[PDB]
Amino acid sequence: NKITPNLAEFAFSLYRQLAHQSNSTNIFFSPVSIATAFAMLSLGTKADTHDEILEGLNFNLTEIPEAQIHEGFQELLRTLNQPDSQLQLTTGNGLFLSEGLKLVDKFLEDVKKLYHSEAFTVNFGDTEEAKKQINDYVEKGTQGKIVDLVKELDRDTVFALVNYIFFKGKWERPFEVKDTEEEDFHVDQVTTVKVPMMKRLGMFNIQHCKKLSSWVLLMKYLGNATAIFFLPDEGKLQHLENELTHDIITKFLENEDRRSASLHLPKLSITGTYDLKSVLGQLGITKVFSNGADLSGVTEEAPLKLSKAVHKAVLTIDEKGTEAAGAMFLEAIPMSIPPEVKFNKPFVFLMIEQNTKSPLFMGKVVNPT
Repeated sequence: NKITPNLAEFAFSLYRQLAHQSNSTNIFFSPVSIATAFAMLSLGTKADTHDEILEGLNFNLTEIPEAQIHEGFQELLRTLNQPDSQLQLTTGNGLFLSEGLKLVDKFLEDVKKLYHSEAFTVNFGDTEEAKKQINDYVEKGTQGKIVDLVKELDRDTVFALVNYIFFKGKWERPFEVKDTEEEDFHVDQVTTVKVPMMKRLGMFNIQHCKKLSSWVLLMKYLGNATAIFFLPDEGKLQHLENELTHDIITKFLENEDRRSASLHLPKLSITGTYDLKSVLGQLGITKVFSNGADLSGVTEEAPLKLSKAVHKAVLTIDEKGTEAAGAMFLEAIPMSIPPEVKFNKPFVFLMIEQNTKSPLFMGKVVNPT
């Protein structure tokens, strides 16, 4: 995809942002879900307010036509929402606008038609009930997985954006539960803690990278995704975080080589929850959240600003998803001593849609608890 390099660059910006804020908590977010929400939003905006958003998503508006961007996001939305896709991604972007406002039809159309997004009317005069309508939405669309997403609305809120994403993948090549057991996870280098730790010996797209100073593992999910894990050498977390590029990731996905390895990989559920007004602000998207906002593509006559924008991402990794799949491969593993590669200290990861090379998720597990 044309916009893929822009999203990769955006993923990286947002990550480095969040990694600098705090090195102690697990990062998890969807670049592609945040980027798409805000691209959609840009359709309601004009002038500087508009230009800030697409620049803040890493587009050079002096180099790439706006249509090419919007074409880019839609071809993406059509790869992750298709019928016979077995990703079991569940994602949503809900727009909550004050009832009382005169909304502008073409926004609501395009949003709904083009960006498969949902827009709703709410009485922001009742602030608790507004949170509760918002949360009920997320809750139903995630069939109970994300509860109480919004905790606080500002006094004068007349517009809220909520963007959610939940992923539980099935591995093309699965782990045996029977082999899952408690094991150490090094949080410090004198400090350890027990987690459940999947294990398999078999043939993996795994290799050590000199320049990144990290082991690099690629595992494919049923449907159209591939997960990449980075295990930094001792002392090289920050170096790895510094040195990651779209070019290096593309390198790795092209390679299909496989070698024998005993793989130890943690079974986890992780979330990250982010105030996007705060986070995207530090990336240069401020006007849309401010009284200066130009949202006249959304409502023509009243002032409008986005008072609230929240992203939640949830990931479950385990041995494997469904109960069956009518299928069984046989790998050929050499009878030689395999490298034992344990994801038993902090590591970085990305999930990539295979068709587009776009960065579905990116994250860092510091502590599986």
